[PDB]
Amino acid sequence: VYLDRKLLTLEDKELGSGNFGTVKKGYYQMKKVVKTVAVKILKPALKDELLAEANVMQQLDNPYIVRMIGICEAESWMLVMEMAELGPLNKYLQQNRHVKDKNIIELVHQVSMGMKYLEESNFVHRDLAARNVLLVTQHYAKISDFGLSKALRADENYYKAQTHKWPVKWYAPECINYYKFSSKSDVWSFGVLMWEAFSYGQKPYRGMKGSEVTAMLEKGERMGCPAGCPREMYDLMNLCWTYDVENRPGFAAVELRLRNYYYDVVNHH
Ligand SMILES: Cn1ccc2c(-c3nc4c(-n5cc(N[C@@H]6CCOC[C@@H]6N)cn5)ccnc4[nH]3)cccc21
Repeated sequence: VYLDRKLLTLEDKELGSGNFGTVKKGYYQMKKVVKTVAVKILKPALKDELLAEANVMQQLDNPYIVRMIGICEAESWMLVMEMAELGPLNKYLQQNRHVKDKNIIELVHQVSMGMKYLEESNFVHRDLAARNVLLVTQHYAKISDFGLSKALRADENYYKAQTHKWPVKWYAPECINYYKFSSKSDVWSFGVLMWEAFSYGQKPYRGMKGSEVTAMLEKGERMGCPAGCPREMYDLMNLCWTYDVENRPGFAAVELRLRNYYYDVVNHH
């Protein structure tokens, strides 16, 4: 869990940043090999958030979730993860506009497999967006960014937030109206992630305020079908955006629909 600072080498340049601080590339020296790593470096509330994020990630073991190597307390608090070299999914698709439809289905199906595992494990992600999916290769995606994640109580199917910055354009109506977060609210966010991927990393609800997004959803309106997106995939996005939590599908149903459609496209090609 606790790593040795003497075995960690950090690069000067930063990969990216957030409200927590920066993300940098590094190397962790093992006995016979060296591990390339991605490190979150903090800029009392942020320290507690990083320790809680590390506590969630250490409990997870799935091919489609980023692996945490450990934590280190040096000049600042650090969260060390296994490196996914190609970076965030939204940026990759903005820079590689020729990625084929079959390849987009493959990647979003991998995200649904990671989420099916998280649902089975009774954890809620609470920040599922394309910026938080990292690419190992052009054909292998992993979920990261567990800073808002929660382990559900044994007697409850949801997490209740006490006081509302939130990524509002990815949040379900019950999150906004009742501050209730469940695996089904993560399904709503997964629908927005699908729209971002098929739109090659474009931002959802372009040019709209948070209050204007609420009014749109209340009228029963939803974002349109991205250019070149198959009807079957747009139908699935719309099912993820079921207003009533009770009638919205869970990740077992979403993953099965994606798996069957992916195989249909593979065997047709
Ligand atoms: C531009 N850029 C931004 C990141 C990145 C990387 C890269 N980040 C990695 C990473 N994590 C990055 C975050 N949080 C950041 C916050 C800023 O927005 C993007 C992410 N959501 C959490 N885990 C885990 C494992 N491997 C990673 N590899 C590689 C190459 C380029 C990169």
